[PDB]
Amino acid sequence: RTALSPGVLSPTRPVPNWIARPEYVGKPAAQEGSEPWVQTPEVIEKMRVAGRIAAGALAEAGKAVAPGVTTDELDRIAHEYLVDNGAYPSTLGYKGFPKSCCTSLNEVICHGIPDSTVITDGDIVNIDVTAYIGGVHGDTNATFPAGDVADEHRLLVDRTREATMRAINTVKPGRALSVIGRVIESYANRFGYNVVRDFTGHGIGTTFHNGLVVLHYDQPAVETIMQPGMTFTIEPMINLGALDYEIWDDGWTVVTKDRKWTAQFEHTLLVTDTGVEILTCL
Ligand code: MET
Ligand SMILES: [Co+2]
Ligand SMILES: [Co+2]
Ligand SMILES: [K+]
Repeated sequence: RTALSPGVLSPTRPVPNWIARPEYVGKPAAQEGSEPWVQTPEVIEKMRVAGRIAAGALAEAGKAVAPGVTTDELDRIAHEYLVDNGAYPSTLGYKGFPKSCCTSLNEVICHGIPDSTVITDGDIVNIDVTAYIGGVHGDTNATFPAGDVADEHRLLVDRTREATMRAINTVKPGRALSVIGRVIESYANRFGYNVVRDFTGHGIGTTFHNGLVVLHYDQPAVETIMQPGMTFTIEPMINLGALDYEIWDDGWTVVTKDRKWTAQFEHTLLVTDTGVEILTCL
């Protein structure tokens, strides 16, 4: 199947003027990066709502995944589910991003921009949706197969999902944050895959990327200890090929240099008093 090329971006989709926009919409940068990593009880409850709605949107767009569809259509669907439930699509107008979710087909590592690109039999596509409601964000993504996908790619998708769940299951207060990337990388190397290092998980709360960074590879130099109330994402990108990548001119779409396919899964997590809670579930 031919390497991907830019489709054509449809016009900015509108969102009900009554839905509160995050502060960064229409601005070159976002006011984020120094927020507390441990959330207040009020923010955690609100994040359960944001998480649930982003999870619903992801699942709706996922069902439209099929040979014949454009990535733009996936965006249309996710956007509509968000607005219908009173949430602003966090990516819309974030640092200039033009759409409501990221659609990353095949060799696109992440941040693909929904467009006219038509999905073909055999492709894989990650859909990443973020919801902003009640002043907080919920972030989640998954890779969906389109039509008859080759074994190599189905195995990649399933093993990336599994790596993600294994990392989530290690989350607990008192455990070193670095355990997450150690578990992910060890599992992916078991199958000869390479874990993307330049892109990471992140703390999230009243801000989209609040400054906390969660690495998906082995990096024991990090000393951060998980604490009850901390909220962050685990969102590993796992490559069949080399880690080398290119960023298109649109400034967002990241594509592997060797064009080999890559897969990603993401959830927003809460560190509870004794373990973990996945907030981005239906
Ligand atoms: C175009 S911004 C996309 C951000 C993505 N939802 C994340 O997990 O950080
Ligand atoms: Co995301
Ligand atoms: Co994220
Ligand atoms: K991909």
